[PDB]
Amino acid sequence: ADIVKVAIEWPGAYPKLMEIDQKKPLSAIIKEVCDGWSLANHEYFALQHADSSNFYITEKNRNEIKNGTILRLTTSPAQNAQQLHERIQSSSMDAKLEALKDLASLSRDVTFAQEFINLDGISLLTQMVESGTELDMLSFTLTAFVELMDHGIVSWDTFSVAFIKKIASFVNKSAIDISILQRSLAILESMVLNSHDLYQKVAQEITIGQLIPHLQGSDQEIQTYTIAVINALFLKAPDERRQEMANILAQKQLRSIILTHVIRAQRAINNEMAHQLYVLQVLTFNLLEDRMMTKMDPQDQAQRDIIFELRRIAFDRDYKKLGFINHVNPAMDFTQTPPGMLALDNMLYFAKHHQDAYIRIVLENSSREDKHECPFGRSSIELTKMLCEILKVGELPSETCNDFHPMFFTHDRSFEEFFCICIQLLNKTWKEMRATSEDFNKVMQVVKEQVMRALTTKPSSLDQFKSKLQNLSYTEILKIRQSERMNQEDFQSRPILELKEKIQPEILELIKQQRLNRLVEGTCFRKLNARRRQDKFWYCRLSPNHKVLHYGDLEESPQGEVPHDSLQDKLPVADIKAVVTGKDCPHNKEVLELAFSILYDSNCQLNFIAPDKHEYCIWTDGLNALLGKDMMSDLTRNDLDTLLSMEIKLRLLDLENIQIPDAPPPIPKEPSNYDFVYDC
Repeated sequence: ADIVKVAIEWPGAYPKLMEIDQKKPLSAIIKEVCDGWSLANHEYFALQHADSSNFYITEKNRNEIKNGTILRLTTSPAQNAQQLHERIQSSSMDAKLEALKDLASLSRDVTFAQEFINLDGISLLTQMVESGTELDMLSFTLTAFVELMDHGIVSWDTFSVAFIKKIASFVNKSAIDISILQRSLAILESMVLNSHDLYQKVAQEITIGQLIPHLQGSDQEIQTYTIAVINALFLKAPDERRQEMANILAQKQLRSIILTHVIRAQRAINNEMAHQLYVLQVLTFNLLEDRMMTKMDPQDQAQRDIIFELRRIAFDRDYKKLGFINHVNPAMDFTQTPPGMLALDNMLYFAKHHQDAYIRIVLENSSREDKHECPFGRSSIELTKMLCEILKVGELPSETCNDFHPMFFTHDRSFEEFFCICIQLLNKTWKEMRATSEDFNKVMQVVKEQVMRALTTKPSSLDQFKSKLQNLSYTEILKIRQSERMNQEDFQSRPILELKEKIQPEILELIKQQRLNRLVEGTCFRKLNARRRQDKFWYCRLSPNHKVLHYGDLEESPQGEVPHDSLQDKLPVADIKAVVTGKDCPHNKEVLELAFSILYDSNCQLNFIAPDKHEYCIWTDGLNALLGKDMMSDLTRNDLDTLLSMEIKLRLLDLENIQIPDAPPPIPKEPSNYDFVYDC
């Protein structure tokens, strides 16, 4: 279709109508136009949309050619450029002002960004910034500047460390408008992301004391900003430096602020922000992996002072009762990270935190010679490390997740709370198991399960999490799972099995109907590299035809829905070829498991992100149905069989409490009496 039909504008006319030969060039038919329009130097005139923000149409944007509207011909983009390189580059508040609002818009332009690099837009801005007499329209300035630096073509150094100090003032100024100082921040943290020196002197441009009130501002956005900022703050430092860093940090009762304006933010937290928080958490955590990484020198004494006086508090070979792995020197076990020194720290923590309950435990099992004393050094390091990994401390997330644990904010060392709670439930369920030293691991394992399933609670409070300790079941859980298993086994009995297979297809069908509903409702989608206020999130709906998806756009937000229609709206469905998952979204890692690329006409396709494995299966399988394909996540089969179960229960009812014929009695010969017996 190397043609496109169009109605066409000009100041002072009616629409020239071009079924542009697309095989005819941009500029060839451009001159066709402009000299069918007397626009001398036809090439001095570029084409955007006549309509909204109207970005020019290049190979890609002319790949972004469409039909059904009218377009904006105007000066060349570099022509436009030098024009503003007059207007904004003039102190003509009219010219600078209007053209500047314009340029702020344009700078979504990355082409003219290249062009304007070449008009040295940045020198212009650095000027208009460092230079405007107590400078609004400069909101446009930064706006542009932003989308430019965004375009990332940008090097960054030209923002001079001195001009950067100008920044440190702009921010150090009366906190500039949400727009203003916010974007300031944004680019700041960016330049941070670029290089060492940048980050360094950024610190040498900032204080936390600065940073603090701004987050104490209520704006979810402003917070989110300086939040991710401080995230980066810890991202780059030297631990040495970064120690003193964290030190002052929490030393601002920091978590209190967290609590009040964020945790106690009823006005919820940008899943953006909240994600940064996910992160922040991770960081705060890994800070300490160091000690989790720090092993031991058993031959040393000072540690032995530590451990003896602890035992002594716990009391006041000589360690045999103390049920380590080793009673001559369990210190070797802590020349092993995980946890190394970490577990010793923890025991000290439960102690000074709960010397009462602490020594209570100490003598609890170190006393019983049944099969239910506890392997103390063993259990200790066990819990320690198992946590760590269940946490995966020392790790680097991605922008992956927007979720967290406020319980770990319900104390600064809210871990050590978790630690001791774990030891509580630990001996507790140990005895719910009345376990013995071997099973321990599995115990731990199930313990992990426990906590996992306890963290399946997505709890909020360590003490709500003790309410969760309550909510626990010792073994009703394995009951639920393997019970579904064994009932499936029973129903597999032959005569029981018979109609199972037969109906199970349309059982699945029912599934598929609901799937139909689902795909019609349509869901959000987190895009890729669509951070920084692009609809990374983007939702969906669908025509009951099922045949043109009517998809949409969203954002990673605090509160609720935001179904704002996008060009991510409409697409004929059955044309679609298929969908892949994971790797073939081809570019953390865990999101691969939620990555899946819907591919259709040859490359017209998209990589894709589900909001959950639920939604993964949801789309995957509903799609399967759309492609007449079978559904996969045997969660779906779980359903099927649940459905199955009671359904055929109905059929057990047909002969309730009547013996199961496994060996089916045959069909005796049909009596030839078609002289029937009784009429009917």
